Amino acid sequence: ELELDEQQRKRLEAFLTQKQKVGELKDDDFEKISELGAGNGGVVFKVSHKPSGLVMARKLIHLEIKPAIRNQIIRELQVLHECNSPYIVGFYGAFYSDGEISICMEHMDGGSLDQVLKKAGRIPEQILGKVSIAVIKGLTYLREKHKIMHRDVKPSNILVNSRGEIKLCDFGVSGQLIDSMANSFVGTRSYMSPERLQGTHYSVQSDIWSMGLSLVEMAVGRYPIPPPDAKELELMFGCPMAIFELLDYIVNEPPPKLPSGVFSLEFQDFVNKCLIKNPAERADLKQLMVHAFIKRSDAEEVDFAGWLCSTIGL
Ligand SMILES: Nc1ncnc2c1ncn2[C@@H]1O[C@H](COP(=O)(O)OP(=O)(O)O)[C@@H](O)[C@H]1O
Ligand SMILES: N#CC(=C(/N)Sc1ccccc1N)/C(C#N)=C(\N)Sc1ccccc1N
Ligand SMILES: [Ca+2]
Ligand SMILES: [Mg+2]
Ligand code: NA
Repeated sequence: ELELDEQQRKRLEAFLTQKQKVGELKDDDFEKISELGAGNGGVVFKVSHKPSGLVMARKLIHLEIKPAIRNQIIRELQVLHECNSPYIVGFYGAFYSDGEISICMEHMDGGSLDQVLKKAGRIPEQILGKVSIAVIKGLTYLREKHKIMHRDVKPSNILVNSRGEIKLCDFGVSGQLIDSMANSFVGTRSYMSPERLQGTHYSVQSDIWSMGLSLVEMAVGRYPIPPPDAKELELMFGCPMAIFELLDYIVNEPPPKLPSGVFSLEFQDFVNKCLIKNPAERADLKQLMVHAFIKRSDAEEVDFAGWLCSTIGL
């Protein structure tokens, strides 16, 4: 099902054509336009590649490591030059300079779903149907073409654009980067699967759980753990916990679920199959792709771009 349609193929070709015109990426060739956001890993800027005139997203990872480590990081990232999917954020290149790695990617003018959610309050089921399709296909592509899993699915890692595209970013492609990064830390574990938090199972199944959790959060307008109360429910639809406590809850308590009545049973069943604690009982990518919720959503003519622009005010 990784077949690309006409419009998708055209967009990929255009991206590659533009990329080919870009030569070696150099620090001084960039002009900052604005700060897109930050993380405990690095900051992200909307920049302009002066020579090509191309607009890009530049992620700066401040690391005073040896000129050796950074070189291994840059090398491992080179693999993204062949990663071309309508569901994965475009890659321009990477380089080091002034004590910090730079990662240049396709700029997504709609921002991340975490940002979109803040403005929306909550995202409509039909809109989440398109998001689900994109995420599954993105995970499928990474697994198939690059034989890897995302490892960090969450709202802030799902980007969208005025073109109506939905793409994944920040997948674990460079083991060294993950290592160098996973040495320090500061990257939420709140969307990690119970098996990963227990150190038992670690596969694509883990990414499916994270997606299911992200879907619930987006549907109800709040991180769903722990579960809301009748009060919240009636408030949300009319109709604190320290990090370490949260992680234990996830591992020990029953998974979150969507409230009844407000969402179709197909959507509820879909997230339920994603949120089964036992990674073996939890649905897999092939099963999700043919799930009734996905089949229905795929056949729905949803103007995602329109809804998005109206919601964030583009
Ligand atoms: N390619 C991009 N286009 C537009 N915005 C982006 C892009 N990449 C990242 N961002 C924004 O920059 C923010 C910071 O990214 P990041 O450093 O990975 O911290 P986070 O854990 O929130 O993802 C993201 O939350 C997202 O809103
Ligand atoms: N490699 C890598 C990236 C990571 N965030 S590493 C990671 C992943 C999952 C869980 C833990 C860790 N530590 C990353 C960065 N920075 C990128 N893939 S850059 C990138 C490259 C092409 C398109 C979009 C993006 N964000
Ligand atoms: Ca410089
Ligand atoms: Mg991110
Ligand atoms: Na600089």
